[PDB]
Amino acid sequence: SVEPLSVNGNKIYAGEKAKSFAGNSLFWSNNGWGGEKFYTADTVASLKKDWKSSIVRAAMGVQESGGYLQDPAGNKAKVERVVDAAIANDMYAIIGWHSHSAENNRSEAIRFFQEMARKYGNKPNVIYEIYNEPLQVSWSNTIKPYAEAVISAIRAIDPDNLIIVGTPSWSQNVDEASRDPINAKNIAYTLHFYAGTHGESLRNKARQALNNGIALFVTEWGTVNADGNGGVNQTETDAWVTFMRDNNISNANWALNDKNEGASTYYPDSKNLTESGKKVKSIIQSWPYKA
Ligand SMILES: [Ca+2]
Repeated sequence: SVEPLSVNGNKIYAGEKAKSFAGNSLFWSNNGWGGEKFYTADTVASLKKDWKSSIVRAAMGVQESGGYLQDPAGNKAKVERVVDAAIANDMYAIIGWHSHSAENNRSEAIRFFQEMARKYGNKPNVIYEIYNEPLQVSWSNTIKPYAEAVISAIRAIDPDNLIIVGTPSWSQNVDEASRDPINAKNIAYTLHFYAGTHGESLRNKARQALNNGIALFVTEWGTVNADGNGGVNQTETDAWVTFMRDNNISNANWALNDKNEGASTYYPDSKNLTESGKKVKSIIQSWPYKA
C-alpha cells in the first residue's frame, strides 16, 4: 500500500529505491482559523483521487489562539482525523508541530508525540515534523537539544519512522544543520521556500547540505511570495520543481485552503482553483512517483 521510508546518507528511500513524493499541506488547524474545515476524510480522499497527491500535511497550531495549548483534544482530533484518512488512502501523512518557538514548550511536544507515536508508530505512512519553522535561532544551541529530546522520546516508542527537524531562519539554513547532524536513525531536515521570494541562492545552500550527507524534506513551499501573497512566479516554480525532482526531495505545497491569499488552492468558499492551485495540481499529478 505504502512503502516504508528510510534515510540513507543523502536520500530518502521508499522500500529499497531512492524516491520522492509530492503532496499538500493543510492550513493551520487552529479553532477559528478556517483551514480546519479541510481536516476531513473527504478532503484527503479528494487529494488522492483528484490530485494524485501522495502526502497530506497536518499543520497543528500550538501557541496561537485555537491551537493545541488552548484546545489539546480539539486540535489532536483534527490531526488524527487526517492521518486516519491518509492511512486508508495509501498516502503518507506528516504530523507537524506547527511552531515558531517550540523550544518554549518542550514537555508539551514530548507529551503529544509520544501519544502519536504509540497510536501510529507501526503504520509506514506516518512522518513526524517536530519543529515547523525556527527563526533567528542557533542550530547547535537551541534547535539540536530540543530535537534530540523529542527524537529520543519518539525513538523509544517508534524506532524507525521518519522524523523531520526544522532548521534556522524559516527553515532555510540547511547548510548550518549539515555541519552538526543529529546522530540518530532516519532523521531528515526541513527546507521551506516560496518561489516568489527565494531562488538560486537558497538552492545553493540546499546543495551544500546535500553535499555534507544530509537528506532534506520540503514540508512547505509556495509558488507565491513568502507572506503568502503576490502572484505565481512560474519560472522560479519550475526551477524549484526540477531541483526537487532531480535530488529526490519530497514536498508538500502550502496550503489546501480557501483564505483570500495567493497561496490558497481555492477561491473563498469554493473548489475553484486559483492560479496557484492550477499550477500545483499540474505539478502534483505529473510527479514521477506515487504512494
Ligand atoms: Ca514504526
